[PDB]
Amino acid sequence: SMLDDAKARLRKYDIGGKYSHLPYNKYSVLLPLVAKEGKLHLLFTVRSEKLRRAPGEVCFPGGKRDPTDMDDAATALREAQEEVGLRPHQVEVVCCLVPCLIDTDTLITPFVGLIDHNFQAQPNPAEVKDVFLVPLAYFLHPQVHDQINHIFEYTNPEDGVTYQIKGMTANLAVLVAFIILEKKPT
Ligand SMILES: Cc1cccc(CC(=O)Nc2cccnc2)c1
Repeated sequence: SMLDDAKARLRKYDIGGKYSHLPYNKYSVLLPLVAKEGKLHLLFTVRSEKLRRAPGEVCFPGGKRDPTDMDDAATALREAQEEVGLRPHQVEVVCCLVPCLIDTDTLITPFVGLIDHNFQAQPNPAEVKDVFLVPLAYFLHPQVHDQINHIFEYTNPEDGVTYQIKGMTANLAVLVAFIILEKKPT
């Protein structure tokens, strides 16, 4: 099946806990895969305009590890619940992708999660201004604007709203799309 095929592909790229004990300032992100209308989508947030870091930017759910977290995956799931109301029974964490090093002292660990079809986002407005889906296939043929660095513009055909997706968030989206969608019979 589509979902079994995605999980099988993803597992081949799982680094697991290899980098998890290293003494960094630690953050995790959840790359949430949603199946709608027979296709996979990624779920993104738009960060509230009131956050100090990166107000109004498109981001995956996630945040800083805290002492309660059993592991880095727990961080991602805790933060996703806080930001968009995703409950743990509503997500299957399939793998841990390559971590992202930033600022010389920070390591961001991305986890891919399969999201239950009955999940409906409840954006927490103190953290998230919007939640939206993008089809995973978009990231194979994105609409690129050069601001010099590359920015994706995605327009939701449901409402005509355009989102800008940049940086680590854009990079990770492409990676997930390659992993899951490369070399597939039609
Ligand atoms: C791509 C990336 C880079 C750095 C940190 C994060 C996690 C995060 O802060 N997510 C978040 C927070 C609040 C609202 N929406 C999303 C993600």
